[PDB]
This record gives sequence, structure tokens and C-alpha cells, in this order.
Amino acid sequence: KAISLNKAGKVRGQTPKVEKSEKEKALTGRAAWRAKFKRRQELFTGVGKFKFNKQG
RNA sequence: CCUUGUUGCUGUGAAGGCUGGCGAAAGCCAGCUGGAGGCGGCAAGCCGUAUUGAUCUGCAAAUCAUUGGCGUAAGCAGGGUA
RNA sequence: UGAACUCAUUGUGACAAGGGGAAUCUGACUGUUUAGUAAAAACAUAGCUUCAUGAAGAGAGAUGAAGUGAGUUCUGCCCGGU
RNA sequence: CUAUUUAGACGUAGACGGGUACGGGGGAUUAGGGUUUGAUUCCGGAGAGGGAGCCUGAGAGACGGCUACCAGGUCCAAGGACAGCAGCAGGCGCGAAAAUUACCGAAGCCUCCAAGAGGGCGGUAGUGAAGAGACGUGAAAACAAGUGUGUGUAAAAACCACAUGAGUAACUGGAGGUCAAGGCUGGUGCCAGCAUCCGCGGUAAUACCAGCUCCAGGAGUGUCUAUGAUGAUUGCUGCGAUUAAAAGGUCCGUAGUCGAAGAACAGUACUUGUUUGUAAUGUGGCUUAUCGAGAGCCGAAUAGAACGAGAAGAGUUCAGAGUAAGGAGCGAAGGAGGGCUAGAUUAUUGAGCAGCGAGAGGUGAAAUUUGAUGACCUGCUUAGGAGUAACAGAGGCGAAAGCGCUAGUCAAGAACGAAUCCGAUGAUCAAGGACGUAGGCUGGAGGAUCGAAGACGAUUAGAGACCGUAGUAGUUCCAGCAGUAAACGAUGCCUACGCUGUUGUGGUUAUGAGCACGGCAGAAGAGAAAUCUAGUAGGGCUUUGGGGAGAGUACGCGCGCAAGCGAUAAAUUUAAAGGAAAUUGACGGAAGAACACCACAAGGAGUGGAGUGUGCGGCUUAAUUUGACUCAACGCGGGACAGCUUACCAUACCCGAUGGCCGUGUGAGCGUAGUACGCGAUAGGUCAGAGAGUGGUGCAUGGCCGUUAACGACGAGUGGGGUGACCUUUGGGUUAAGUCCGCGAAGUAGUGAGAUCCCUAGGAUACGAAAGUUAUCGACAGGUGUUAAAAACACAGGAAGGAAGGGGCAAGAACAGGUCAGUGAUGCCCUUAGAUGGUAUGGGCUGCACGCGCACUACAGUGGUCACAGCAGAAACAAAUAGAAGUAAAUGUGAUCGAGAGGGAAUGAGCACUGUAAUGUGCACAGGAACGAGGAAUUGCUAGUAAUCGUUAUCUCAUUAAGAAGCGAUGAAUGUGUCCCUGUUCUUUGUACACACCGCCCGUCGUUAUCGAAGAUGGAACCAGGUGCGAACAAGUGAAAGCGAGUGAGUGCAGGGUUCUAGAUCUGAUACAAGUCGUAACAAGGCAGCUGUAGGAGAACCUGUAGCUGGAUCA
Repeated sequence: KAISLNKAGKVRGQTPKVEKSEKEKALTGRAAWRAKFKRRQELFTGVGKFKFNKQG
């Protein structure tokens, strides 16, 4: 029974190209760690609930 | 059908037997002894495959040479008888 | 059965004396046949199967008639015609 | 190595052959016990393209020495010459795979005749994210990498010191679960892709493709491939074998592994001391480079060996010792244990003869078939070959397979009783040996019954099968071969420790009990449960399993006359497996209780047959619009259609939210006796996008209905049992109803029923003066009779008597039940000015060869006709001279008619009514069809019921009832039961179904792919041997010429041993979305299934014979 290869690549053609927006140089090493440690202060409490990423 | 004549040399090695080993048994393995067979190679013989040889006014109204098949046997043969 | 020495082509010295292997068709084997153009795959053979008979100087492990062809393995279906 | 003598040497504790390998010190992982690796700094071995010979030397069978062959090369003037990077750089190939044709009088060492010469050995840098350390990528005031001097070195660079500039510096994999972190926004619509595994995507994708935010590790992070761990899935420590994979059919037996008490003895294992035995690595430490890997120094150490010591266990010996260890023997007794000899009561067939005179046989029902040549049945005679009924059992015997009549005879064994004898003789078992139901095979004997194969008769779409008739090999015996079973208690053999009650068999007994071999019922433990040959446990020895498939198959080998059997692989494929047991449903062609005139039995009236009225299918037509199909479609869709209804056909006529773009008072359109007159923007073409439809899909839905069912079921706490899915427990009586009464590891409250309305029947003491109306009352099985309780009848009184009668309301769960043509209830698809939207005039829905469902008049006399009366539920009625809607009718009295004067179908010329229109209805006169009580079947109904008779101021309705829904008149007949039919509920029952029987599933045939066997004829390579021939070198002998043992490379010719590969054709397996033919298995799966063996067959499979329950029976 018939088979064909006519459709290879389709979705990569049809998805509209969007440009990457600019951003700062991010931290690295201990610098990144001081930044994370201040954000997560709630979580280091044994009560209440932190949430890393929410879209509401 | 009755009465007779005619088996020399060699190979292979069945049945039966004796020793030695192995095995709990049954019975297995060696070496020797024995000498069966419409069994092998030949002789005397009996036959007739090839050369499509010789001969074809023949040696001969069926022979000759070399080459072949069987040869311890449903083998070959004289006389008497049907 | 060994060993040594010896020879100018080497030694079953003349005579006598197997060529061998791989496959296929066919008949089991030894045996027989067209005297005088055919020796064969043809005939025979052991074994297998069928048939008829209580008659005998013979008495069913008998006496005659046919077909197939040792051994192994198989031998299906049809009694309308003759 | 050679001469003569002796036959040895080595093997199941694995010889010999083949395959594979540099060996250790050490490395990786690791709680422990282990599993894997070692070309690779140290030690020892071998080699220098492949083989072989050799001179020199203290030392080489040397290759940066020589000589010859074989395979390859280089230069030439063609005559000859040279050469070997598994040294250091470097090049080409091969591969998925690995650096500079660099500097060196310095460090560590080696070489010479040396106050010096040589060394790619060694050192120094360059190159590369194989590995391992320490740190940058900012701080809150103030941060690498640069540069210059000095150092450093053999010379350098880097490193470090001081001094100058300054302000540079993160990516890889992810975000549904395992597994840390987004239902974010846009594309795509089972596509494209993602995903180790599970799984995502069919237009609402937290999983694809991207954007944006988060997470993890970080100068690093992902992937592929080997291995160690995960893993008690290789089990010494430490798994399993009743049913999941797994105990050999039973014995004997060698090698092997394992083996009393008592008294003594000896030191080789065993354990331990002292001394040896380890550079690096590793282990326990300390000291110096800024720190940390690194470097330097210290201490102890494995296996292996030398010499002493201790004697528990192991070992050796002894007999004034004699196992709930074995063998020999004695006494009395028991048993379908085995071989042989001689007898037996019946039965089934066959023949003979006699009696009798028509059928016998076989089945669910029948046909083949046999009988007047006398069957069948009943007598008497006989001839054979099998078998041992009932007694006969959770009884006995045997190693298992197996063994059942009675006597006699011949060997051996088990158990029991007891002061017999010998003394370790024993347990288990590769190899080897003996037995083994049935079916089968080789030869003989025989042949009653039964019966594979083969042949018929039936049944079926087809039966080749199941059933019946018949019939052969076999089924029996003797002498052998064979070697398998669901050969199963699916539970190896010895030996232990272990609770109670009961019942057997054989001996013995202080009569209390024991010993051997059993059955049964609990308990406690155990186990995933079911259950227990399964409890406790490092006792000994053998067999044996490691996810499904392919496969107990291929090749080789051993046995067999054959049939075959024993033993046993790879390639390939796949996420689970009809894997195990237990829980809830659905299903069955099961079993057991119940119940009911919408079930039946015993009783009433009909339907099915005629004509007509009406609905359904079929056909016709321009159109005859359409839903619904077992109960639970068919006078049903409130479906009595002239128009309307109306969805269909013919002709004709009529009709548009908004927004953008394009035009307009010089007129964008409209009215008309329509073209010249009247009115004017209002309402104008095209793209988007809205808002009709009796158009489609009820398998996209809501609501409402119908049906299960008008049935007894049905949720909550707390409590008991089970690991849990789950059950609340023994099913005995009653009602319409788990409605109730008993009893319980259960007990307490609720829904449903019931109770709770409304109508109909009786009732003033209330109200009225009109004469009726309404009523909180009245009935409870209360009374009597029936001797547990719960109910019950039968009487009696009573207006009403066992749910007073009749309605009405009415659990949970269900169904792919009906309706989109009821709905401004509704998703999605379709049409939409030449409409699938409205309207009008007509035509159809009403056509007519024909099959069906439900009604109406009938078939007369228990009638027809004439007159006259007279009565309902209650109360409604211009007039009418033949006649043209209305206040009962059956019925009561008198006449009449007399067995087609019953009956009114098709049809004629008329006379009126309703209506917009007759085609519809009424009236008068004719006319006068079938039908003379209905085949197979089939439907309700228990009392003011059924049937009869009219009537509707009820519904449809201008006019049309032969339809429903009421209402009254006249008024019966039969049981008082049952589970047989027909159904419906509950409890036990089986399962490979859960998507739930419309389920699931087997095998041929045909088409594709992929991997493997065989096969006439064949190819490589690569090893060792056997024969030829023989280059180089050569001891010896010779003045010399020569001659030449021996060591041998290469190469002839035959063979073998290994590994690959070709091959016409045949034959397996696996995957085939769904192709063709059947339906073999799973329910009693429609003939219960399965194992062995033998025939047969399109194919699953079918048939004989023995076996098993994993069966549909613990009886």
C-alpha cells in the first residue's frame, strides 16, 4: 500500500519567526547565589508556601 | 529313467572348541584352533564377447589367430532304455 | 628374520603376470537361449497371492491349474459391460 | 641421541584433541562475602617482513652483522649493485578512534686509549576540554586577565617581586509522572514531530514548533558504547520446585560426596608463637612548597616458606560393650502379592430339531436393514472363545505399572512377640544393568463379544462428524522387540522434633494399653491467597527452574525391524504472558426456592373468515411529504386532510442588521389606466459580517415521556473478621411490601413501602322556611372459633369487615429506548431571490395488482313490521301540510310478517342543506353484492365486574364520528388453587468476557516483507601432519680433482581439520489495519474438556483404546 515523503519539515516552515528581545548580562558564581538566596527567604521557613513561577 | 567315468594349485576364513583379560551379574574384548560356501584368482576342460581381424575358386556346405566368460558344481560325458 | 660388502643404465630382469576412481538407466544373485548374422533389459529362480477337490498304488505340511518375480516399504477407488 | 633387552607411562578428581591467551607486582567497583580487568613507569619472557643456517667473541643462533629461498621494493651506462622505522621526528593507508620532519657543553645515568670526546637513553618546551587540584566573572566606597624591569634557565618561556595602565569577563540540558522547576501567549490540527519507560497530537496540546519567565549543575554540561553496582534476577554467607518456570515412571548399582555409644592412643593437616617474605601502589602518620592536590622522611603489613607449641574437633585401635543402625535366624498367625496343575454357576453369539403364523429392530422422532427359504418368542440338544455381577467399602496386598470363582502345589518377602547370633557390615547415587497400563511391531496358536479404517441410512447451507445399520485390523494366548502417559496425592529418599478428639486393618496384652499401616475433624503456627505431604531447622545425598515467543525445534551423535525415542542450540522478535489466587459486575443453551386471570388450569365474550370504516408495507404517479418496528411500531404522532392544516407537485407573484469601499436632489429609488404625469433619498452595486428554515444528525444534548416496576430493595455511624481489594454472616415461619416474628459478633437511627389527599357510599344536635344542603363521626381482624410468635380464614352483626371499594402520588441504579415534525429549549453540518423563506389559484396527501394490524354492521324468529305507552345520568330545544340535526335506547302491551319479508354493498333521474368553492352531509324513489357463525393461531376479564343498550350542554367540529374520554340503563358465569406453560424477582453455580456474548478466539488458503534449514554442482582462506624433489652451509676422506653424513628453507602431488560464501528449487518461523472459508476452545460453548498411542481428513480437527479432574459429583 502507498506511502509518500512529500510533507517532511512542514511545521518548521509554517511557524512565524519572532525575534529574541535583549536582556542584561546575568550573574555567575557566588553573585548568582546571593541573588537566589534573597528571593527564596520565605521557603527557608518551615511554614507557609513558596511558588517559584506563577502565571496568575 | 537305469548302470558308470571325471576335482590338481592357491586366496578369503562361517558354525563349533581352548587359553588370557574385564564385569555384581547378564555377556563383552584379544590371540590361537577348525574348515562352511550353486564364494574369489588360475590349470585340464567346457563355452562363444570383441577385433564388425584372417579366409570367402577356403584347410572347412561354419574353420583359424589373438582377446574374452565359467571352471568344489540348478558342471561335463560313454553305453542301455523310453 | 636382521646386518654388512658389491655392480655402467639395476634386480616378480627372459617366461608368466589386475588399469583405477565418480555417477545415472536396468535386471536381485549363480544359471539358460535363436547348432550357421541377436547372449540381452528376454527365460528361469527363491519368495508372495489366488483357484479346484476327501478322489487314489498318492490322501490336504496332499495333488493338480494360473499370475507376479529375492529381501525392505506400500499395494487407493469401481461389479455399470464381458 | 644411538645399539640390544623389559612393557611400561597417562586418564571421568577430565587424559588426548580443538578454541583462547605475554605472566605477575597491581587497577576499577565495593558495609561484609564478592564481580570484573591488567598492551601500559618495576620484574621476568619472546620478536625484529616470513622461515631456516652461521662466523667472531668471555657472552649472539645478533638483524642500525653475514648467507640462501619466499613475498615485496630501489638504482643503472643493462653488465651489475643496494636495502628492512614493533628507535626519534615524519608520510600513506585502515578505521568510531591518538601530538613537533622542535632546543639540549644543564639535571639522572651508560661508553671509551680520556683533567676530554660521544648518546633522539634521558631531560626542556610546543600540541589536545581523555584524568586530578586551587581560583576570576564585582564590592558598597573602590574589582582577574595587560605592560615594563629584575628573577628564573643550558638558553629560555611560564612562575614569583616591584612599578605602571585600566574596568573587560557563561554556557549546556530541562520545566505531564518517575524527577527539581509554567495548565502563560501565538502557530499546527493522529499532520509535522516528541518520547530510555509510561504516553502526547483527530482546531479548547502545562508533553510538537517558537517567544517569555522559572529550575539544575556550572568552565563546563548533553549523547553513544563496553563494564561494576541496582540484584537475595546465580543465592558460600543468601533464592526457589502442590497450583506461578521447576522432584527423574519404579528399583538395583560403581566412581563421587557423607557416616553410632564407651575406653584409650598418636601428631601430618587444624590453630598459634618466633623468624623470614613487599620497590612503586595502597595503609597509619609527621614535615616543607601562599593554600590544596604534589614532594620528602617514618611505622606496620598479604599470600608463600623455616623451626617450635597445644590437643577440643577430625583421625587410628581395642573388646568382661552390645542403637527406637543393619543383616542372619526362631515361634504363632494374616493378605484380590506372584508362577503352575486340575475343575465350576450363569451369560452373549452360531448351528440342529419342535411348536405358533405376522411382524421384529432402533430412536428425541424416523429411515437404512431383516421376515412366509417361517422371523420374533417358548422348548430341548449341542460348538466355541472371553469374563468372574450382586457381597464390595474414603477395605486389603504389591517397588511402581498393577491384583477379585474353587481346590492342590512351588519359591521368596513385610509386620508382630521374645533374656537367639554376628559386629559397622551403613545413607544417597553420574556411568552401567532389570521391570514398565494401553496402543504399536516380528513370528506361531486361535477368533464368541466389541470395534479404528472403509461403506451406507438420516440431520443440515454443507456434514466429511455427532445418531442408526453393518464391517475389517486389532481386542485373547505363547516367544520376543519397543520405552511413552494428567505413569498425579501435579508434593524425591533416608533421619529428627512436634496438640487433641474420633474411626478402621493385623498381631500382642498387667485388659490399663502399645507396635506397624491408614482415614477423618478441629487447633496452633505457616503462606500472596486458595489451603496445609506446606509447622520447627546451616542434618546428609541426588534430580531440577531463572520474562514471553521461536523450541523440546535445527545440526551432529547413541539406541530401535519400523513407528520413533533419548539428549539438546542459534539467528530473529516482543512489554508483558487466555502467568497465579482471591474481589465486584456482565453473560450462560444451569441448578433451587417464590409469585401473578395485563400467567396458566376450570369458567364467560370475542379476534383470525364476509362487506364496509380506518392505519401499515408494496407498486404507480407531476406529487402520491413523513416518524415509529418483540412486549414497549400499525383509529399512534391529540394524524375525523374540499380551502387552511401541509412538510409534497404545476403555474404565478412577493422579500435583505451593521461596517468598509464605489454613486447620488443636475434626482439614489417609488406610484400609475406606465412612459407622462404624481412622490421624493426612504429604500443604491461590491467585499466582510449578521440576524429565517415542518432542511440533516436523539450515536452531540436538555427537558418530558415510556420500560425494568409498581419491584423490595437501599444508603449512614459505631462494633467484629481479612494483608488487602471485601463480608457482617447458618438463608426457619408471615405480607401486597426486609411487611414482619424468631435467632445471632453485632447494635442504633432514616429514605422507599407504609403512613400521609381527593372523589363515591352512611350520619344533624348545625342552617333554611323551604322540603334540600353540608358534616373532627363511623371499621379496629374488634367479636366468636381455630392450643409458640407474627398473620389468616370462615361466620355474625353492621350504611360500610380483613390494604372498606376506585383512583392519585410514588426509591436507587439503568437504557448509546422515543421525540431536533411541540417549543424564541439546543451543539455541529447544509440551503438562503432562478430560496430548502412566505403568499395565491389549482392538483395531491383520499391513486390501486396485492400482503398485514385494529374497529363497525351482520349472518335472523331469545327475530322484522304497525301503533301505543313509559323510565336515566337530570333539568336549555324559532317556526315547519311528503321529507329534508336534537331531551334516550334497549324496554312494556297489542296487532301484524313467516324461514334469505334477515342484509343493505356497487349504481340511476332527481329534491334540499353547509360552504368562497362540493368533491362532504341530509331526504325521497328505485336497485338489490358477499355473508347461512369463521383454518393455523390469538386477546382481555373475579361483581354492580364481563357482555348488551343508548346518550353526550365532553374532545375534535362551517359542514363532517363507525375515534378517543366520560356517563348512566339492563345485568352474568367459574376457581378460591398451582409453578406444568409464559414470563418476572432472589439465593447457591461456571468463566480465557470488563470495551462486558453484537464479547473473546483457532487453523488452512491468497498477497507482501524479514531471518533460518535442506539441496545436484562449488569457491575461498588458514592450520598441522604424509610422501617426492631439493638452495645454502658443511664434519669426515683425499697431494689434488673430487666425494659427501648431517642441519634444512622453499616447492611438487594426494588427503584431512577448521571457519566463511555461491546455488535452480523446496520447506520452517515471525510481522502482516480489518482479504477468503468455516467456527475448534472459553457457559453442560450447544458431542464436558485435557494427556499418551494408532488410523483418517480442505482446514480448524474427527474416530477407536487405556488414563486424569485442572468437572457439571467431597453425598
